Amino acid sequence: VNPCCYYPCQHQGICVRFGLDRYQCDCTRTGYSGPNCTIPEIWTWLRTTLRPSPSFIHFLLTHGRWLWDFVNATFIRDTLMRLVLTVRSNLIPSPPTYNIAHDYISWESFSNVSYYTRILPSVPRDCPTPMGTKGKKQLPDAEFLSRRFLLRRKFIPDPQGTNLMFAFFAQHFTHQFFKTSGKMGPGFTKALGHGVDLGHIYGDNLERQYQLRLFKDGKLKYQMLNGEVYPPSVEEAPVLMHYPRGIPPQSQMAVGQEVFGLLPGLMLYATIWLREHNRVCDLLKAEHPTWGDEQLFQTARLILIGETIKIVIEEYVQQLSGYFLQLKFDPELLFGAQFQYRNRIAMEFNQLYHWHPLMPDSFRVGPQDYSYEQFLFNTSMLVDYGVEALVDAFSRQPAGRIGGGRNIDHHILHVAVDVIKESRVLRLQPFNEYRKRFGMKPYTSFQELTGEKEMAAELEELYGDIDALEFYPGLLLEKCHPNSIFGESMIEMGAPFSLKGLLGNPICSPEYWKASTFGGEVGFNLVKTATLKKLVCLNTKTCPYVSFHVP
Amino acid sequence: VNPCCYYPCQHQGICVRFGLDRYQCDCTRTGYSGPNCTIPEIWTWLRTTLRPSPSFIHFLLTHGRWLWDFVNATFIRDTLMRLVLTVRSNLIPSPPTYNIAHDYISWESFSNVSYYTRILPSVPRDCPTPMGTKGKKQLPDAEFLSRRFLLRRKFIPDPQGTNLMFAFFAQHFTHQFFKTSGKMGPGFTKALGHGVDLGHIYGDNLERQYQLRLFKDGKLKYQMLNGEVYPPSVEEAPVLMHYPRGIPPQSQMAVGQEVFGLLPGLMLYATIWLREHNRVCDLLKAEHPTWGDEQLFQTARLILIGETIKIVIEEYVQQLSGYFLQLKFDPELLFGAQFQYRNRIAMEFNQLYHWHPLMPDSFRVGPQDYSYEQFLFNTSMLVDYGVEALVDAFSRQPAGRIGGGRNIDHHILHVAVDVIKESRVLRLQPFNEYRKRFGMKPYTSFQELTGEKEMAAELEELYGDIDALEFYPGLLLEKCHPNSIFGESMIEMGAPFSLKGLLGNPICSPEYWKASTFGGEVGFNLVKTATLKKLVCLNTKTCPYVSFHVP
Ligand code: HEM
Ligand code: HEM
Ligand SMILES: CCCCCCCCO[C@@H]1O[C@H](CO)[C@@H](O)[C@H](O)[C@H]1O
Ligand SMILES: CCCCCCCCO[C@@H]1O[C@H](CO)[C@@H](O)[C@H](O)[C@H]1O
Ligand SMILES: CCCCCCCCO[C@@H]1O[C@H](CO)[C@@H](O)[C@H](O)[C@H]1O
Ligand SMILES: CCCOc1ccc(CC(=O)O)cc1Cl
Ligand SMILES: CCCOc1ccc(CC(=O)O)cc1Cl
Repeated sequence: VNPCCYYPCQHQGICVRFGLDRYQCDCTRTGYSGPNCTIPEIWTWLRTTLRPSPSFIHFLLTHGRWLWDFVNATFIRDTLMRLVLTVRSNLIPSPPTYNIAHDYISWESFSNVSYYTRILPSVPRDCPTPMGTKGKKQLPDAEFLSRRFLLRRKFIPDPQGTNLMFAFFAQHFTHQFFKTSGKMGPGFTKALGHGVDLGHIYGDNLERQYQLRLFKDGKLKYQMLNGEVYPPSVEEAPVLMHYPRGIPPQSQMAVGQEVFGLLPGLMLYATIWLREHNRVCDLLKAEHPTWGDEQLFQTARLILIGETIKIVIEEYVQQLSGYFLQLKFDPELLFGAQFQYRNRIAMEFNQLYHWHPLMPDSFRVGPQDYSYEQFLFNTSMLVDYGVEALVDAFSRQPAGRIGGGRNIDHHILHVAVDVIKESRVLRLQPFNEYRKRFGMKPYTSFQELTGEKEMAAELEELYGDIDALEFYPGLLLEKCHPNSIFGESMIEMGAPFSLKGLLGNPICSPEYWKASTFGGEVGFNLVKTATLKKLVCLNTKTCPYVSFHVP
Repeated sequence: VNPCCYYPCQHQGICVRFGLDRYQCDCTRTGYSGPNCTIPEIWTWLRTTLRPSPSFIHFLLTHGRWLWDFVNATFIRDTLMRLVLTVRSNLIPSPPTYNIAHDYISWESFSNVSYYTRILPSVPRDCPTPMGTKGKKQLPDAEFLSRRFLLRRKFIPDPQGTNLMFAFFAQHFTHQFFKTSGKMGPGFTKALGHGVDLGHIYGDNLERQYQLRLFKDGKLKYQMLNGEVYPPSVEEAPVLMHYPRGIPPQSQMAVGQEVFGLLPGLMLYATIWLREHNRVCDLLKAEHPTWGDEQLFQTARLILIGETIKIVIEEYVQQLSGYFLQLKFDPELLFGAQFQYRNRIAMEFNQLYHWHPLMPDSFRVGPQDYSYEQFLFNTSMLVDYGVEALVDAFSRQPAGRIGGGRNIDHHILHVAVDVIKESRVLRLQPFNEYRKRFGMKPYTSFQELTGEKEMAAELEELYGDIDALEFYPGLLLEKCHPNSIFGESMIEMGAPFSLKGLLGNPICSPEYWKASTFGGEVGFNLVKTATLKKLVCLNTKTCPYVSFHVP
């Protein structure tokens, strides 16, 4: 059999086929040597034996508030943040490596941004089993697997107090870089840009952008409804939007991310950010009476890109992490480091971010309780209630726990089933192999994975070997940290993808991170002091309860 | 008047318009402060008062051969190459900054690779004069300027011994990253890739590449003639090639760069590299019998990119510099440095690279002497003589001196005329402003620029002021170093663009610079030991005199 099917090469070593049946591991710069890159160098050895486990660090970071407050007020905050940023980031290859067509480095893979990249090469097509060498010749029925371990029975709230405001931000935010192409197939994205470029607000292509712009004062087109500002209709902004046949254009809003009409939650943020852009335009014009529409537009976009990163690191991730350490967004922390300011979305990162357990059984707005059939394509909810009302509602309703299993509402369970099926098409390597790729020891049994016995026994019977457990199912079934939203894998595997994506942005480079880039001191401060509360309230008639945490 | 027309900000400070008539300079990280970034910080002052002049370092590098022979044999060689690589590179913005549409940082300028980038922004369209503030309301007639100062009268050979083998290499090589879009206009390129991607061999788009590929053994299509290997015909590889109307497809050669059929010298190199790609494929298959066509092709491509960068630094640039220091291509030299492995072609680099003075009065091949009329669209010379014969001839014929003036053959003088006109459309800033941006003191007069008085006087009368002198004319009229091919500006401005262009390629990054990237140790050595002599002679029946220097 093909030797690489055994994943012989350890610690990021590269398996290459030589001759008709041999293989070799390129252990270059892995910190190890030997046939499979297992013989540790002196510093490699010290580092791995002195490194406390993920569980222990997580414990340190969620205990001793008093000590953390003291630390957050010192330069240590800067030391630890830079540490998190660099260590977390070094786990992501930059420039990118493989894609769905090349399980090896190639010029096509480096230049062709229509491909998602991947961290581990696919499971070779000629391996004994679908997962490589372990498990059964046939994987568990995707739908049965989902109905048995992911379907929600009783709604489980997130112990960390995460609300729907956070849940919709996450969806809205990620859909600017997760845009799998239906015509091209799995492993392909339309989200060229591969990151926080705000394409979900300005469009992922120029012509779409243009149809969305006013071309006056650098602003975005809009319409007034009830004396409030909302994205324009597809009639004033002839842009492709995905709405069910039978809905008139005069009821379809145009936003840049064609799929946003599918949820009031998504169109809410589309509205909020649109209002913020035009607001920033007004501020720039006061400072620069000589500027034209283009410069105003471009500069506001850079500012909004900055605000988003600021808000994602300091509030979004802060809420997710649960850390007592006050995370900080400051590009300077990396100026003395070796870091590439480029980013490429990975298919694994896409899989990992399918956080459907967050959605509730129904959507409570005031005393009214809306069902999925009343929420999904409602093109009038947003305008009926307005921004303040929905923000207050979503900020008050608790979202579901992500990890732990059995927590995805039946209405959207089909999404999980399809993620599992796509994983097999993409031939994603086993969960334990990804565990290793991110610094963890593989699980030695299902009972070790879940913190229990019943599910474990049933998973063991279906998969046959813990080494056959798949990527996505692994993330969602792994036991959660104490009172956390998900397990360690989600953190240890997602932190690297996230942070590299936030800081590996051109505006974070020494060349771009200057006040001139944002129109001056005033534009720069909008980025440096951006807040979820200001994003909403500086754009609404009244200020509601706004937060990523339930009250 | 627009205050920025005075180019008030120094040392890379960014001029920004504020209010109705004010301006401010963003001196962030320039090493200076004050309204125009002219008040140095203590260290900035030490560094600039200790830095010897460009003419001095040039001197130290072109003297004391004895001394350099020991240096090149020790780690000092590396220490210096790194020093050159980093200091030269830091003068090039990365990520890129402005483009023909935006004289300011923008997401569109960063994401849109159809635009050439630019180092200095354009002269604001609302300035008193075309160059900003100095000179006459109208610039000298491009053709007049060309006839008077760039037209050849008597062939001036390159004192450094450069031959036509070098000239044609330079043309072949650069036309892979210099491909101005006729349909889109100046400031636009079709050579996405922006660097050494070998698109002039494989094509600048996938479909062209697919039409050029054999899809067997990862090889490129070809045809046999006189028992020799040449590029296929357009009838066998249906690709758009620019040939005079009337030449049927059966008689065209398909190569990657549509414009190459227009010169035997160009198609010569197209032939050599084609034979090299297919040769490398053979070596690869021997090593990896289990590989398919895709991986053989891709890996072969990466190896050629490496060879190209290798030969360009160690032989090409060595020839140009005339340094006693032996330049070295070793990506590891920057592994400890802060370097961005990306590159974006600048319009200035395009202009600067117009080295038409290199071309002779005619092309001698054996006892025969061909004229431009016989050379330019000759569709049989390459095959009539074959690779070896032409290489021998081109390696023996001297090329013209680039700098000094009056040395462009009348047959191609029109390129220079249009180059100057494009410059005014691109609104390139004055030569002196570029001298500064690249670390040199501006010229205080035309007599200082030229090393004489005759041309200096005529130039002064035409331009009126030294500060009105345009980019390209400045480069070609500047007094040349002793027995050099061109002036110091050509080096001080070209070096940063070149070196950044060579090392700012993903294959030179830690993630790619591994043996596995090139199919193993064998592939990695083809790159590490690449040579002009080997590039020719390992793909020809006999080995002729091959070199960038005349015998
Ligand atoms: C009303 C609740 C939601 C519904 C109805 C929904 C529906 C969908 C659907 C239909 C797809 C494509 C499915 C397919 O092709 O089979 C999808 C993809 C996805 N969803 Fe959701 N989703 C919801 C909430 C969320 C949330 C809260 C997140 C968390 C960030 C999320 C993240 C994703 C991601 C990352 C993808 C894949 C992106 C891509 O490749 O284009 N979804 N969702
Ligand atoms: C018989 C010899 C040559 C001929 C007939 C020739 C002809 C041309 C022509 C017709 C153009 C485009 C002119 C226009 O649009 O007005 C051009 C552009 C150019 N040539 Fe040459 N050339 C020759 C040799 C060279 C050499 C030796 C070099 C040095 C590397 C060179 C570098 C360039 C560059 C950099 C451009 C601009 C590229 C672009 O923007 O696409 N040329 N040449
Ligand atoms: C001074 C401290 C010494 C600690 C001893 C560590 C020894 C590491 O030993 C290594 O373990 C790997 C996994 O079992 C093997 O694959 C390697 O071949 C082996 O050398
Ligand atoms: C208490 C101080 C905490 C500093 C934060 C360290 C940054 C997080 O570091 C992470 O630790 C994990 C556990 O060992 C590793 O598996 C990850 O690869 C590493 O990036
Ligand atoms: C003998 C030691 C040689 C060291 C090589 C230095 C690399 C060349 O360095 C160059 O020097 C010029 C003159 O000061 C500067 O104007 C350029 O910006 C700089 O890149
Ligand atoms: C996809 C979700 C991203 O989640 C995270 C990103 C970063 C950190 C902080 C760290 O430990 O480095 C924590 C979490 Cl949970
Ligand atoms: C214009 C073409 C490029 O020319 C050069 C590039 C690099 C170097 C070496 C150095 O940095 O000094 C010298 C020359 Cl002439």
